Amino acid sequence: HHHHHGVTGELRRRADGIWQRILAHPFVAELYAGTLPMEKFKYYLLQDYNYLVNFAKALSLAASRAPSVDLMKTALELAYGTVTGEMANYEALLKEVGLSLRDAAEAEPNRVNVSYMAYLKSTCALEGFYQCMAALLPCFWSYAEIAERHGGKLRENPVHVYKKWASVYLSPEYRGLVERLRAVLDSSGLSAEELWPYFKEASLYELEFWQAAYEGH
Amino acid sequence: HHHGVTGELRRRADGIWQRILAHPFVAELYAGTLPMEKFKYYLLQDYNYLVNFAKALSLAASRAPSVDLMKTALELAYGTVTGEMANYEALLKEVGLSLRDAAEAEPNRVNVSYMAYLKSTCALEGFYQCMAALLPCFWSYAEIAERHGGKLRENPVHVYKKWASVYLSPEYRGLVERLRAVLDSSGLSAEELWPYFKEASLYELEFWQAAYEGH
Amino acid sequence: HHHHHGVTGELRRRADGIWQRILAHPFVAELYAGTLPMEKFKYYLLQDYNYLVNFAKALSLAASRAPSVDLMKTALELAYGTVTGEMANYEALLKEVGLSLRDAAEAEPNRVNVSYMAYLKSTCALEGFYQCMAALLPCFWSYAEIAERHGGKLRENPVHVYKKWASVYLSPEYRGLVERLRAVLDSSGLSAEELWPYFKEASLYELEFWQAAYEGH
Amino acid sequence: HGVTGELRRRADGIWQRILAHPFVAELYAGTLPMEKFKYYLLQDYNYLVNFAKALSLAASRAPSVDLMKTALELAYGTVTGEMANYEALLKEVGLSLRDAAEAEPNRVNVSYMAYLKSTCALEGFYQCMAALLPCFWSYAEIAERHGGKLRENPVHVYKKWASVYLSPEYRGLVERLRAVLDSSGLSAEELWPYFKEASLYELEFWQAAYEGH
Ligand SMILES: Cc1ncc(CO)c(N)n1
Ligand SMILES: Cc1ncc(CO)c(N)n1
Ligand SMILES: Cc1ncc(CO)c(N)n1
Ligand SMILES: Cc1ncc(CO)c(N)n1
Repeated sequence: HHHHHGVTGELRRRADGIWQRILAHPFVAELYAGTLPMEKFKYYLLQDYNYLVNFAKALSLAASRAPSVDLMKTALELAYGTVTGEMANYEALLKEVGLSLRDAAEAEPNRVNVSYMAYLKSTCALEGFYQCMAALLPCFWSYAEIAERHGGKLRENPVHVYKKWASVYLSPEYRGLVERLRAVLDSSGLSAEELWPYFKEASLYELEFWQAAYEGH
Repeated sequence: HHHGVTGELRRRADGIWQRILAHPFVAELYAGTLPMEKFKYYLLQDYNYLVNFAKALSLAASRAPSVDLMKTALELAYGTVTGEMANYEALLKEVGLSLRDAAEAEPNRVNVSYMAYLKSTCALEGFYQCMAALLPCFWSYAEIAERHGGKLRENPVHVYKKWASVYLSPEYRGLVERLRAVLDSSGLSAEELWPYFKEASLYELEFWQAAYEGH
Repeated sequence: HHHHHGVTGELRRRADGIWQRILAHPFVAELYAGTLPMEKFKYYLLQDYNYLVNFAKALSLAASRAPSVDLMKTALELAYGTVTGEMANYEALLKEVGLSLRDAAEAEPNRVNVSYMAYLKSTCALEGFYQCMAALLPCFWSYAEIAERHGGKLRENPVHVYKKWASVYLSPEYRGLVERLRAVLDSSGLSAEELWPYFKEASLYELEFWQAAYEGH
Repeated sequence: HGVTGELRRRADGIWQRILAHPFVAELYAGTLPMEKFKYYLLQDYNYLVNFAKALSLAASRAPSVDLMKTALELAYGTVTGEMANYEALLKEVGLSLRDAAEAEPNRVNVSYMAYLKSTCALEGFYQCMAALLPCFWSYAEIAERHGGKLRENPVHVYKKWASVYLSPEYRGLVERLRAVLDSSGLSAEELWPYFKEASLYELEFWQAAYEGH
């Protein structure tokens, strides 16, 4: 309840309907429980890796237009940090699961992936810096909160790769990317209302992305 | 209309295009049986589209690899403010909707996605790849007209007929024709351009469906 | 006197130092007087078409993120109304002087040209829409004011091409362009201070451009 | 040896002027007046910010995941490497980040920053890299040439400034950027105009910093 401090708290609360569906999504619950079929995870990894590449490009775009040096530093940190944290982890997860980077490059993105990646890049290439951040926040934050909610099931999760995947989102370093991004938005000088459309769309794509990964769309 | 790279693209997208061509929204629209509320809903959505479409052409224009290609991109763009957009401005007014209503209409999810796809592409990808993403949007509407044009003669609704007149017009067809020749002169293969032509085509299908369900 | 009004008037008056140097530049005075050596004009035409081409692209970029349909409609007009006007005539100015569009494509831009074109494109790709307009205004406005100042010497100007060149910048269609550009900025709600850096740099480039054209750089 | 070697050789006339520039020679020797260094730090810090933005743009358009990573590592390594140093240098010399934000860029700086951002937002990825290479590489080579004068350079800040360009980590950014270009699939000739313009700006930038513009 105390995360509901400022602008970003307001945004999170407005998206509660969406986020509760994300938090309660069967893909998520199964993944953390250890019951998710490995083929679905494989399919998810292929899709999500492509999303991360394009997510890094989106951060790059936002960085190209940061209204201050510090803000530019934050976006770059989020971008290199995405390559150095998540993507490195994914690269290793693919390898352990018998998928190559070439397989990744050859995996066709599903429709939601195309649309979501498009939305983030479009926004980050054309909208105000803080609007971009608002569009990028749900991606970062939802994954942390998902972890914060289903973390307990990991101790009973028999699958090693699912646990390794989840470890990033429980890590203080990842929660710090989240905290840092929220701090940027809470001090942006802009209202929750101005930021809402961006935060909302991205949140809706996060829900469709999990669904798409669940039904191997 | 199957003689070069764009013909190759069209034929590879046949599965998708046939679904578009046979979509109930389209058939009803040309037949004159489409409920006015669905048309209104469609007009609101499509304006936001066209505005963003214009921006996409602008972006593509911004890095045409030749003056000619830029001049082209740029015409299609301005010609989208005074060509399709002008028309739509009237069509709305006749239906009792203001530009303000247009500005206030929330785009549906497909519209957001599609607009994002075109702008994203046009801001980032090679000029020809952008054109390949933009072609289905232009061409499908011409072909839709080429297919359902006959029903207009029996179509009792004036606004639907006025809407359709643009896509039957030689000026629109020529636009389409020129756009193809740009691509067919690109010197790139179909498979290089396929992904872009495909996605856009898929969006066109989802757009009609979204307009049909009042999404 | 009545170009003293609002934000753009403020900008003009701050750039007075720079603008008076432009308005009194020998290239300009000789061009209107009819004394400018044809070779310098030819050189100028080669450079300036490359400019106009890139100017068009810059408008296109600004258009790409106009914050309103009206503002966008404008940008798009200038960008196309630059292929349609200025660029169209220039094509005739060159043909008359025995230079082809191919010659234009092959003319290497001088360093100022490169720099200026880069500045406009860079700005229009990255900066706020109004900031872009502020960068673009000097280019438009200086040429009108140059005409407003040296227009009288045209009746005594024996060179037809120079007079044809000048006719655009005396035309109500061009002068109005400037008027609309100014009103766009004057209604922005942005201060002079915020727009100054962009107006200034462009103005400095206009001065260097004339100098470069004068010395055959 | 490869495409980038070809580029360097073609720009030899320009680079020898950069390598022999009095600003550079004085900076490494320790004879550069502190006011000129201060003036340079203000200008160059602004340049590095915009240089990072340029790399960001080029990254947004990398034709491969790996290429996107390289640009990203260059951009971020520019923040955490060179920019962090300049921040320490500015502070040690009594200049704030605010002073930096308020410093008006000189004409060459505006033009050079514009060139890089223009290119990186609109040209092919490898053309961008060709535009960015001279910036990175010239500084390494300058260091490679004037490094010896440092041992006896009495000025600490000049030495600290130079330390980055002698460092294996900075040379690695350079080597990695060359390798990207050497295997780009493109000719020296296609890349030349970009490498050249940047090189010419590097020379004007030093001159501008020397004359206090
Ligand atoms: C679709 C998606 N959203 C968010 C994340 C976490 O940044 C991810 N890896 N993938
Ligand atoms: C969605 C859509 N596609 C194409 C056109 C015609 O360019 C249009 N008006 N709307
Ligand atoms: C350099 C220059 N500036 C302005 C104009 C007028 O837009 C022009 N034609 N050339
Ligand atoms: C002007 C300039 N060129 C190159 C470097 C090295 O990246 C720098 N810091 N500044």
